[PDB]
Amino acid sequence: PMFIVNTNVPRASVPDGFLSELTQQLAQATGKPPQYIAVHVVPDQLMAFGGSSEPCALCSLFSIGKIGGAQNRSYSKLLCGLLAERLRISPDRVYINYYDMNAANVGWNNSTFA
Amino acid sequence: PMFIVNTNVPRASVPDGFLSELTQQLAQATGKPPQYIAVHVVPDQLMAFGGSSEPCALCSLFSIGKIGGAQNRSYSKLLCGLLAERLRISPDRVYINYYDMNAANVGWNNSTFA
Amino acid sequence: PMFIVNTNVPRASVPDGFLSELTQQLAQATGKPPQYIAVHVVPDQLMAFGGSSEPCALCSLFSIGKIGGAQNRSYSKLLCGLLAERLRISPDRVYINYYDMNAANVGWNNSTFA
Repeated sequence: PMFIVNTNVPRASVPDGFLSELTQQLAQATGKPPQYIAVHVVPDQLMAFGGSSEPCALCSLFSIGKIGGAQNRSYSKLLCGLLAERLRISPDRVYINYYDMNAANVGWNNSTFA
Repeated sequence: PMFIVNTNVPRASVPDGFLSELTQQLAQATGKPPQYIAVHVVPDQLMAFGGSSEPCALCSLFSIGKIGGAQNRSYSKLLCGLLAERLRISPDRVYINYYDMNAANVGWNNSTFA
Repeated sequence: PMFIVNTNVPRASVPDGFLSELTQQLAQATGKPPQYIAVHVVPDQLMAFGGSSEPCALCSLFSIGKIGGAQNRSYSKLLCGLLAERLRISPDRVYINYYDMNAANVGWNNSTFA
């Protein structure tokens, strides 16, 4: 799985340990081993949410399966919880685009996951 | 909706009020309230278009519906127009990826839009 | 085609000529004219792969067609090879999301490719 968070929160406001916490919690949420979880945080971004510049986040979660209505609600509760607790972003200023990737459409290690 | 613009144009060349203009024009174009429009501008990027490092942009527009053949032509005229007028990027050096997101695949406020 | 590479490798470790090499190699691999190939490299990123902050890359390849099982395996060998040779990133620390874009969902030059 691959999780990306783009935010206007400054780099100094991203706590130590955050990439590991994301890795750990996404391994548990997705059921996939942490060795397969990739995380990316992009602070200090020029962005607006609903016409204003209070803390916000625009995010992506890609997974080969483990994507669906109930699962995505669960992911959103987890991820908005983490962004609120750790980056002080209001859950109503977070968007997460979920993608169910076909194994043949994910490259890794000179091949794909097909 | 979520609009992202990645460009090699420098930060100083992004006019004050550009995010607000994108928010307002996208609210009008998509018919969605401005409260639900998110915009993200990423200047100073290491990118090339056709092998050239002249000004260019690589963009994304995500919407839950309001995506289709004719609507995307209209969005492209609008957004290439704004990038030309405000960032001096030639329309033929802009790509915009359009995505028609399923409501169940968009997280927000600890849940999804489903 | 549009190729994006996000990496924790520092900017100084991205060799001169890299965007041109990516453009040229992707033109040959995809069969598309180099005029239509866009490339974007984002170094210095805060990211982890498998919980580790050793060199890694999270990438995207978009194309209108020329995406599929065998083609994507071939792209992955090419792109992992270039990232290993030029950025010293292990192929097993690269993820590439492949996207087969509908021509109607790609804006360019004030319209779409439909």
